[PDB]
Amino acid sequence: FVPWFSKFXGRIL
Repeated sequence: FVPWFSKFXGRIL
């Protein structure tokens, strides 16, 4: 869900 989720939850793991 969401493009900014690749920075907010997809950028860590």
